[PDB]
Amino acid sequence: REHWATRLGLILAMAGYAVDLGNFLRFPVQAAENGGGAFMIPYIIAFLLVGIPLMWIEWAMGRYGGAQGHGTTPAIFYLLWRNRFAKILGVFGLWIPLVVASYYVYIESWTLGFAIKFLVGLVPEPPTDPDSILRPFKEFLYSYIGVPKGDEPILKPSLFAYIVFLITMFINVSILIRGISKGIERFAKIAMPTLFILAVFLVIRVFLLETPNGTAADGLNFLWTPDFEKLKDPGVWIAAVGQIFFSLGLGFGVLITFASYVRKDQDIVLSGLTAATLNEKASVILGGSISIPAAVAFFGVANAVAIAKAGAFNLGFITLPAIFSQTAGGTFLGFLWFFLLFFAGLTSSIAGMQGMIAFLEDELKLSRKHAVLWTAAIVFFSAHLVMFLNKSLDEMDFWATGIGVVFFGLTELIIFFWIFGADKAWEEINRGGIIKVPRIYYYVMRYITPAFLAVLLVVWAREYIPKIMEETHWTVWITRFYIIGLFLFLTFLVFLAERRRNHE
Ligand SMILES: CN(C)CCCN1c2ccccc2CCc2ccc(Cl)cc21
Ligand code: NA
Ligand code: NA
Repeated sequence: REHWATRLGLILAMAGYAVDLGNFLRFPVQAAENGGGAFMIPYIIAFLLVGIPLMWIEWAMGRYGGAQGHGTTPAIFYLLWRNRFAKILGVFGLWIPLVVASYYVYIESWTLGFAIKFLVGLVPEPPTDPDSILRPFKEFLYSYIGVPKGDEPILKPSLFAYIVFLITMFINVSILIRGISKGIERFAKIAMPTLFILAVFLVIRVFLLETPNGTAADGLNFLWTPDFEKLKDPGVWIAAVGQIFFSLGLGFGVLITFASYVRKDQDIVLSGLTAATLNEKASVILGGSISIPAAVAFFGVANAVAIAKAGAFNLGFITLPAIFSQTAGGTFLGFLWFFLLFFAGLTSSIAGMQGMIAFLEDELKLSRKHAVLWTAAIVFFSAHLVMFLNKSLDEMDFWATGIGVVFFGLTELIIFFWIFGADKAWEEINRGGIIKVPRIYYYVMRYITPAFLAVLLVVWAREYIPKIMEETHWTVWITRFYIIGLFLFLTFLVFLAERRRNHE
């Protein structure tokens, strides 16, 4: 089996995964909408009671199975719980990231496209007035995505977008085909620094942004000024518990699969705690000092509310480009911004797509090459649904993430800590650890953590399930029909896996 070459490269791959566009975009938005500085209170809390424990747990389940030559949750869940239902419940941890990758790699391509489009100077140039600057970059984005001009639920992306996508894929395979050490880790050693460099440089430039409407200081102020009145709202406490899940990226089986390339007795307690610290430092410091300040700097603090309600997506592909088109030589900032996001995704997309490669390697005994190419073929195929069918993207994200984090996460907990046994698990977590997990985390892992996930499951099931189930168009069934067909397919490979093992 393959293994990590360096302790650093491990943390950098892990942090490479965890570090998102979400750090630079989703995280700052969630803050401003839910108390600003006050959002840190429920955020830090859920970071200790939920994010930190589960992190160790996925890491633990990973190494526990990874020693036994099994990186995927179909196998691992069978080892923690030797049941027929455990393999099935484990299929999700192979189904969840595959579905997400069916659109993430595509979204990742946009950045590369936009980066190229911004580098060569092929960008809209306005014209004064806010809508008279945003609309050119609002339409620029729609041409790339291929947003429908008719009632039809049919996207028609530009030929260039498609080409960049293939290129983007080709980039992913290029790193993936070189294994864990000479590929992901080797790249994580290059990407993570390159990422930090761009972040700071942007942050610096952003702080030097002065417009008639305001300054960057006004953005940091608005963002970090704590409105505690919103902490009374349960919705803030929920949006917090989820945001951490999203930022750390738990409940996708990726941490598990990654931690399955960790040797049997190498530390996972501190290693994970470090990668987790890197991601969150990146969010609050870097990410929360580029977008929101630059937005507030240009559109005043008056629109700082309206900007936040405009969704993170707009801020990154419409608002921030349109802002850069006005600054001194900002066509290069556009290139720097997008290329920053490109890597942020590229360090993650290679990570998530490894879970499938590992499955074919471990269970179906495929070479790394074949496991890589076939996985690329599956993701490339599915992506056409997201590329061409409208709102297919959102449907995939809704199910794979919305459910996949809340359901599979609480599944990882009960299987490893309640079924496999708390004590046997607690030792499996602390084992090899340079430091030891505090004794109090035993109660958090066993009672407090699943208490939160449980409350989270209930609130989610009431609010989000009746919405997508009726009010939506009929083409959502096509997306549903497809993603269901994937789970049924992975059920068949899991079946083929166990039938190949009884023979030998
Ligand atoms: C930067 N990260 C948060 C790591 C996850 C990125 N990501 C993702 C992003 C948004 C929502 C769900 C998921 C699911 C995990 C997963 C799995 C494979 C890939 Cl190719 C990306 C991917
Ligand atoms: Na993150
Ligand atoms: Na990343």
